Amino acid sequence: DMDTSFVGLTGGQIFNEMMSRQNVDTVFGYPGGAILPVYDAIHNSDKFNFVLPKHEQGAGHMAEGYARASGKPGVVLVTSGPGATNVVTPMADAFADGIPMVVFTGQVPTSAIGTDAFQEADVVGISRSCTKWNVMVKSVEELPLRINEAFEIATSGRPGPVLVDLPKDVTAAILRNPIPTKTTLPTSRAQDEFVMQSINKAADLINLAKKPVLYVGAGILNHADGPRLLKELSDRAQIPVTTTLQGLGSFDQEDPKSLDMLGMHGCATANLAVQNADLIIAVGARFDDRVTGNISKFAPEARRAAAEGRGGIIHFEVSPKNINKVVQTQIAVEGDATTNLGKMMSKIFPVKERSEWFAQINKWKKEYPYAYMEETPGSKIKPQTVIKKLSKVANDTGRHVIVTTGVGQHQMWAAQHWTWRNPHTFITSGGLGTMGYGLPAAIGAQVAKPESLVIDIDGDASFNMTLTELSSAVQAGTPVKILILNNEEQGMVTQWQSLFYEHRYSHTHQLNPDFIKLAEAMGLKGLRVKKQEELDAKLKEFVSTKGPVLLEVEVDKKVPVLPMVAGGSGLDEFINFDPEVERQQTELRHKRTGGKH
Amino acid sequence: DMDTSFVGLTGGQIFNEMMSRQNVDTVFGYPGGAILPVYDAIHNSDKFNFVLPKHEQGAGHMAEGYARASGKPGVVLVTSGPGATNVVTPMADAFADGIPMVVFTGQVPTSAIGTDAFQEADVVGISRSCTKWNVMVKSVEELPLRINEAFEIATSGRPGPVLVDLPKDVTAAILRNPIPTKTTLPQDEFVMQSINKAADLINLAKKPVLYVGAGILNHADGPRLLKELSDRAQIPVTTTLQGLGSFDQEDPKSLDMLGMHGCATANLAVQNADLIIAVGARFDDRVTGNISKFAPEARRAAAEGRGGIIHFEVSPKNINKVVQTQIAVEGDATTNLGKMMSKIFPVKERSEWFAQINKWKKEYPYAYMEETPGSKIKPQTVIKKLSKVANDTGRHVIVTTGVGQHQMWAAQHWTWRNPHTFITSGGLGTMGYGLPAAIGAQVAKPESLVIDIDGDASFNMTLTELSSAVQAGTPVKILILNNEEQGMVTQWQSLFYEHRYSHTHQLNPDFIKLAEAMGLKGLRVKKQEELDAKLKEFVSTKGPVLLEVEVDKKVPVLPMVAGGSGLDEFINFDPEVERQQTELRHKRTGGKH
Ligand SMILES: Cc1cc2nc3c(=O)[nH]c(=O)nc-3n(C[C@H](O)[C@H](O)[C@H](O)COP(=O)(O)OP(=O)(O)OC[C@H]3O[C@@H](n4cnc5c(N)ncnc54)[C@H](O)[C@@H]3O)c2cc1C
Ligand SMILES: Cc1cc2nc3c(=O)[nH]c(=O)nc-3n(C[C@H](O)[C@H](O)[C@H](O)COP(=O)(O)OP(=O)(O)OC[C@H]3O[C@@H](n4cnc5c(N)ncnc54)[C@H](O)[C@@H]3O)c2cc1C
Ligand SMILES: COC(=O)c1ccccc1S(=O)(=O)NC(=O)N(C)c1nc(C)nc(OC)n1
Ligand SMILES: COC(=O)c1ccccc1S(=O)(=O)NC(=O)N(C)c1nc(C)nc(OC)n1
Ligand SMILES: Cc1ncc(CNC(C)CS)c(N)n1
Ligand SMILES: CCN(C)Cc1cnc(C)nc1N
Ligand SMILES: CCCOP(=O)(O)OP(=O)(O)O
Ligand SMILES: CCCOP(=O)(O)OP(=O)(O)O
Ligand SMILES: [K+]
Ligand SMILES: [K+]
Ligand SMILES: [Mg+2]
Ligand SMILES: [Mg+2]
Repeated sequence: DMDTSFVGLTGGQIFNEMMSRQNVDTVFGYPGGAILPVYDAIHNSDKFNFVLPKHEQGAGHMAEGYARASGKPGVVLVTSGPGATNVVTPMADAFADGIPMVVFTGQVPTSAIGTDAFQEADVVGISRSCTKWNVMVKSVEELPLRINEAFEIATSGRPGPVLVDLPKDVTAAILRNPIPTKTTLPTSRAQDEFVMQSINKAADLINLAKKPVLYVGAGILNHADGPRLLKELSDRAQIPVTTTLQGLGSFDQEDPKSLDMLGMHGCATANLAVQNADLIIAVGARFDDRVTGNISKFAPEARRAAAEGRGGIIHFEVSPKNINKVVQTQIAVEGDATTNLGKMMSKIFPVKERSEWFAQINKWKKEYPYAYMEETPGSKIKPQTVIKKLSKVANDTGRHVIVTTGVGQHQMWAAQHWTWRNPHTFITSGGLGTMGYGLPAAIGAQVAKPESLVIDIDGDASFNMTLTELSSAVQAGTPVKILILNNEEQGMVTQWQSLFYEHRYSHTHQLNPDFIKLAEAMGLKGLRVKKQEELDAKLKEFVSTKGPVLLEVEVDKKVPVLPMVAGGSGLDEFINFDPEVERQQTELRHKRTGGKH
Repeated sequence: DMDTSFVGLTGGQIFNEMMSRQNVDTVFGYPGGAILPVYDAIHNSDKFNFVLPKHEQGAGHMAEGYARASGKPGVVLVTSGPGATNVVTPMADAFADGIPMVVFTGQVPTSAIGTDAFQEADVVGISRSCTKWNVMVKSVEELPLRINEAFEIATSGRPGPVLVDLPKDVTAAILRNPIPTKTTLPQDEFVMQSINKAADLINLAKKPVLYVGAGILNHADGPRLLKELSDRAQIPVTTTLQGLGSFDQEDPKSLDMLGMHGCATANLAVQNADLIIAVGARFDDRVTGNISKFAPEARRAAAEGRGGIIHFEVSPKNINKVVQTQIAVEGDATTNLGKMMSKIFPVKERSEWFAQINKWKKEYPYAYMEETPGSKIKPQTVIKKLSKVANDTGRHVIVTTGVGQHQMWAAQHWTWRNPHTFITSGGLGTMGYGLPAAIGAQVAKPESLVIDIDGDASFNMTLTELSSAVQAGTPVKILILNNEEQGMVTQWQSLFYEHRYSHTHQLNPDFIKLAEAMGLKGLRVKKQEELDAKLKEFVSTKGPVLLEVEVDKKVPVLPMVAGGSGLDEFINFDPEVERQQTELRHKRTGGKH
């Protein structure tokens, strides 16, 4: 069939029309010359809300935050050259964390491409490795098709970003030819039989397990029923649950079967359970190097069970690229995890109880809590204490709470000390680990959920990366609450410098501006707290302030995040907290640094 | 043959030594996990100074500014993943304007590459199109070699950016075996024939024009030899945006800047010239205008073998890429201009030519709507005043800018006479370049008065680097011409999109309170009567300082050549026309603008 309904419109107007067809209600971008034809077409358009940042990187991170909080793809619209290169980090970031995002970059006229034209860049070539797919629209006739392919690829399989390059002559051009109706409109029986066979094997293996553990990640959150079916399986088979950083919120941590987070900085109990389980059921997780520890030492008991045909590893993965990439698995259940958990449920034998397993796990829970050096008379506020208190204060409001963070120690403490209970409430950069993600992600998340209490638990160095977006929050009308755990250092780096480079802190201390005065200059309320006795009141004021507000908390310095598994250590070969050792290490630091730190 | 001076050292330590060998006195960077082995080796290093920004984009632009003012390559040292991708814009920018830069990016250990490792990115792939050359060091043995190739490449031919990916396990590795000493230490006829033919063609020239660009500035003797040739053969000189400062504009033979927003006189001379002598310029689309209508007289002079276009280009790829030339002199421009000088007859006069040119000079000056009682301050006026106030200081002045109208007005209304004093982003046109570039330049020339003439929107892009200026000890002077808009875009929206300002007005923070928060002095001026006093206080302030000047909004940059217009089909200023447009904008925007 042929469609003539677009004949007569410009590329920009067609773009405008395709947005509402793709159910897009929000667009994040920054205007420019090459992209003018599209902006003129979306001028005053009520098809969607437009959010304007101060920098394109901000638009990209806002879009990611928006996508993480809404489940819908984040749409970015920037110009050619510098406008496009400024979104590479956000794309690389979405690529690592599987975030759906469609990036539209204006380009110079097709007749100028390859002539080193003004503001011309080979964005398709540049974003090749950090997008699931990209393309340069060569004619207005193919604009609808490309847009549709972009949204489909970004939101299917493992979500991810895609880039569509838009030559100025294509968007300014008028469609003078009818186009295929298909290009304008947004399961083998053997395959299904094969998946079902996988599910049956997975079920049989699970019914055999004596010490099972559910290793859950971001994949379970890519379906509305994910958390529900996960809990059902957990309850039904009495299986303890541990999640990755990106899986936090998928399992109710108030549940006794919760093991909390695993990994480099995960709860020792979670790591021990994984190192001792006879069966690891990986659900929507990719065994990244921040989770497995020394891979040759990863899950010894599951490895032993496999050698004896009584266990091993089961993996519910949607992408073939991540199947058997890091570790050999016994059974790979291809496809959407939630969908496959639903099909397998009936084949799982209800389990009365696992007393020994749970008893062992409970001994660990008593022995390895997230211990740290708490406040003492006259001391500075402890960062971990701030998270604990804010978590309670925020939870007690009864509102829907969303948490975004920067990258570093504050990020890990937010992950460890916050009590996660709801899906899609923790938005953080994990794969690429982009400092500066906190503020813009929060702004985007707030646009997605106007009624939610959105908190950006940020670090001082991370915050500096993108602090210019503070005025954007005001202009966007997003009452975000910015929390800066200021230790006047790049904590995560100084930590590694403390542990592996004998306290030699090389250029890891940046000079911060007055955050409170900065906040006021940017248009929002600014609050500071440095005294222990004022923390509670300030957190209260912080959370109940009506518009956007920033709260800086001066926190102790050179405080390591523990437990910790690094180098060639196994998940069960972690460094635990020890007040005596911290005191000795502090003394050693003052000497080695010549009293500078 | 073999060398062992590095044996026993880590890749990081070797890196420290190599910086010394390459005579590097400044490194711009931001630490990270993957690049830790190197940061530990340069800890409290006496080999060079380190400048720390708040964002890697800042580091990149700081290194570009440094390179532009010192003539030395800018060295960047960042971590893997986000650290590397955050430097893509600066590399793309340096690639477009031909700026020497060596970007060192930490990378995850080689045993982790290709596994979607923590903070891993295909940096070599990402930066292929925006670097003259890049590589990933596979072993500490080849580290000295790669570093030497990088600096050599970044500084030869047309200067540009290069990237060297450093795997963590390589920089942490200790060199055990000795390495080749050669890897540890930092046709001619056809050219001569062209030099001779060029000389003759310049002799048969009756209406010659020197079209100079950034190339002339890539050699210490460039400006001097340019003046020599200009005086010797009495030839009027016009420069591109990147050429400003290579020719004294106080000289009667100065045509000023040409192009889209260049001086009308400059464009007319080019369109009527019988011989155009292109020196270190690439005929970009911001200079030529409608290529078909470019240099009509030179094309006719070429058809009659009595003129045309002579091009002094160092890069073969840029010869006959835009327009077909009659004579091409490959190699360094300055060098070839020196070997051609003698073969040039001293023209003692060019009355007819200079007469016509001066005729345009009188009718086509940089005219604009000047201030009137009770009106706002005009941006062009601020540029002219500051230009004078800065000069009266007597010290060396370097100027950086953001991207947009303020950038063009800075180029037109400032009197350029010194080389390497105008640092602006032209090829890629990166907003936010002003501040970090200034900081980089101030580091290169500690004694100079560095001024960043910025726009409000451009400033917002990288304003976080204000605190970096304070930490770096760079007393830069930040000037913000605030019209609360994206000038260049709104201008295009006014001219070509019926005054439909689609998202070109950003909400600005309080620049003065911002400056104070960042740790520097903040000054603001709204009244005409206070402009002069503020400008003086501005430049005479010791440390870093920011001065915001509220200027008239919706003021178009003129003259202008866009679309299918020839350089001679420019739009000139008219006071009555501006009043008409102002009334039309008001009607169309419902009084909003
Ligand atoms: C300072 C710092 C410290 C860190 N410390 C830790 C730590 O200690 N512990 C930790 O866990 N992480 C940590 N990380 C984060 C870490 O790098 C990884 O980003 C995170 O572990 C990845 O979790 P994930 O596998 O669950 O999600 P992803 O990386 O998003 O991987 C999801 C996986 O699920 C699959 N999948 C996706 N959608 C579906 C679907 N619908 N159906 C089935 N399968 C699907 C994917 O294709 C993929 O294989 C840290 C990061 C930083 C910046
Ligand atoms: C808002 C905006 C408006 C603009 N408006 C204008 C305008 O109106 N007019 C204008 O002129 N520009 C304008 N530009 C800038 C413009 O895009 C180009 O960046 C600039 O014209 C390029 O000048 P250039 O050719 O001299 O330098 P480059 O682009 O750096 O090109 C230099 C050329 O010299 C050659 N060369 C380099 N080194 C040597 C050497 N040692 N020996 C011999 N040859 C060498 C190069 O390889 C190349 O071909 C504008 C930019 C922006 C952001
Ligand atoms: C990025 O610009 C381009 O896309 C472009 C690139 C090369 C040649 C011709 C053009 S163009 O003639 O078709 N358009 C153009 O120059 N535009 C759209 C533009 N917009 C703005 C806001 N400023 C300037 O120039 C200073 N040019
Ligand atoms: C950037 O990280 C890497 O380069 C790396 C990447 C993949 C596997 C192993 C490593 S590593 O073990 O060799 N190093 C490492 O993890 N580093 C150097 C590191 N540095 C900092 C500052 N934080 C963290 O982790 C939270 N890791
Ligand atoms: C970094 C960046 N983003 C966007 C633009 C968009 N263009 C102009 C010239 C106008 S605001 C630019 N020049 N630089
Ligand atoms: C934990 C990492 N770190 C401080 C290095 C780093 C530098 N720059 C950016 C944008 N992100 C980062 N994660
Ligand atoms: C790992 C990044 C550095 O600094 P930041 O201040 O953002 O965080 P923290 O100091 O909490 O690790
Ligand atoms: C190129 C446009 C953007 O804005 P900016 O505020 O930097 O300046 P101008 O308004 O001078 O164009
Ligand atoms: K928790
Ligand atoms: K001038
Ligand atoms: Mg910090
Ligand atoms: Mg402006």
